Amino acid sequence: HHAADYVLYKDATKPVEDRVADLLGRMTLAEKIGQMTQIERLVATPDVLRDNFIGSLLSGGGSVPRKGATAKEWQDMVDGFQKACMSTRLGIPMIYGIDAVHGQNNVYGATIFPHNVGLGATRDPYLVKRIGEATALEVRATGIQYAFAPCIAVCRDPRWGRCYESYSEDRRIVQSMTELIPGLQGDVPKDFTSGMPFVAGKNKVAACAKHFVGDGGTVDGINENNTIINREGLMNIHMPAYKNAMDKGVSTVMISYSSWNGVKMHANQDLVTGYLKDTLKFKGFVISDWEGIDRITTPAGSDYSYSVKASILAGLDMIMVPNKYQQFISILTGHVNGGVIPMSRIDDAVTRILRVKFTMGLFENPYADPAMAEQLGKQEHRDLAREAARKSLVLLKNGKTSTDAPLLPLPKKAPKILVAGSHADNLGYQCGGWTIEAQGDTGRTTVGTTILEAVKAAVDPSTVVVFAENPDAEFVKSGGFSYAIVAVGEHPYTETKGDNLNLTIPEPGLSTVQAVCGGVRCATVLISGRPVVVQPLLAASDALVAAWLPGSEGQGVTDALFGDFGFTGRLPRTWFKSVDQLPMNVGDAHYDPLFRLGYGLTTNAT
Ligand SMILES: CO[C@@H]1O[C@H](CS[C@@H]2O[C@H](CO)[C@@H](O)[C@H](O)[C@H]2O)[C@@H](O)[C@H](O)[C@H]1O
Repeated sequence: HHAADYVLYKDATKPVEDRVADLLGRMTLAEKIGQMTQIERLVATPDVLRDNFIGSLLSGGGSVPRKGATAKEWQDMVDGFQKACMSTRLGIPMIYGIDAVHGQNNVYGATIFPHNVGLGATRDPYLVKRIGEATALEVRATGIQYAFAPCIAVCRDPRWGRCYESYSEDRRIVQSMTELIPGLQGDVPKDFTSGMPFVAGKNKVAACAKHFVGDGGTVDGINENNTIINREGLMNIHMPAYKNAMDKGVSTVMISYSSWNGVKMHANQDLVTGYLKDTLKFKGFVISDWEGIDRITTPAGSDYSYSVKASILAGLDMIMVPNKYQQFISILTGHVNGGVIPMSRIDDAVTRILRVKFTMGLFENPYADPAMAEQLGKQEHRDLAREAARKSLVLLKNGKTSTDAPLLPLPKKAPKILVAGSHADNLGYQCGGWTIEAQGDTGRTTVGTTILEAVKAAVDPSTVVVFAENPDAEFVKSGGFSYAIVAVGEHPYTETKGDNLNLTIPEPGLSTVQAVCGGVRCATVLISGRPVVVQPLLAASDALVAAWLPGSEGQGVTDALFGDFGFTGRLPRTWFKSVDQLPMNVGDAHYDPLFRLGYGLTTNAT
């Protein structure tokens, strides 16, 4: 179609499939295997990206150009990498991926939304869609086009260190929250074929349904372990939300480190090719987890030649290497050269990668938009996060006896009030994991409002607010306080570091609640990624709120405490009496919860 040096794949007016086929048919083996290779920014240079025809980059948790980097610094980094990729013979743009799983959370100044478990407590799929929309804008503010979200794990045991990344133990809730996908990517058109990838354009991002499949079903909640369940249970609990994701055009799917009945997901041809591709008709690309292919073997990495063979034959399309690209490319090239992996398999992987890139507009807008930088941390997005935080809160108790005056909502005007606890003024703790670092961190790690700051912003000017992190009983009795707000809970974690067999919060936590509540009426705000042993906290407290990991906008907490809005959140998970009961989920035979899934007290707004 017209000029003498015309190249069909570069023509934006042509159908995606025609562009894919046109480009595929010109590519060398090295160019093909390049597309299948994703590397860490930490090992990328312009020559590396050119010379190896690299298809994708990522930032793993905490992989940042520098601490405190501006949106523009991120854009310039991504563009620098893209410039090298566009300078190859075929000029295939790279796609840059990142864990934007509760906002653009590796980035300083990014709006941090509540983690998934709290979003499940909202029962508000449209809220979650709007969070996807806002997150896409903040990811594109940093020049990034691809988010490794949503985690649609159905966490069946809260001892798992990633349970907070699951909307619920009930697959129906997880299914409802797949609305994140069209928020991130845009709504699919009227006549859309389930399983096709979709991204609307340069103001949206490619999404990733992860981790396929049964990541939330592992024995004793051990991260990356074995999920022992028959096909019927796999298909009834862990699979359904993947079909919803297909219906909404999710662009990519990431494979789980976990195994199903002893078979590594990263080597499972029956599930990856037979089910996801051949039965659900998924036409986007399948990506490994981080060194996921390495971990097929025991020990990990002990037969990388086998890792590459098993994974690519299983049907994986792009490998998150993420460091040893030379070895990955060398081994896969050798396998193809020796007939161990057929060209049909390579061509399928590349067809899928290119399909996603053409569909999302990446060949038309390979570079960042500097006018998008100002989307980072935008007040409109913080207002949305604040709404979500407030809606996520589950009121578990509001009075020690049925005859007591309800403590909540608290009055904004009082002569003197106490704010206490390890989690009352610690932004990192209220954000939890996947915030600035993978494991999260402590203290003022980004821009936000702590619970203490939110209290001070809310109360009448005449109200004196005293902070004490861990006051003793005498301090509280002597203080002339009208009431106290005390916040305690879990420290930030992810993955295996979060795996926890006892689920009791660190001290001082309980001891501070006991000291405060022993001296004055108290509302305890429990910050956690999951249910934790709570009877002792309940016994001490007049009121208690499960606030989960509410993110940067602590005013969400105080919006409910002071009655600007009523409490509406409902448990998205069973609250156990004892860890000895676990696993224990709604619908089980022996179901003996402290609080059943769906439980939540309410209040009315003042
Ligand atoms: C800094 O990168 C590494 O992060 C991983 C987290 S594990 C794996 O990582 C993917 C890419 O960030 C995620 O999309 C996926 O959900 C995770 O399962 C960790 O293993 C390393 O500690 C860390 O260096």
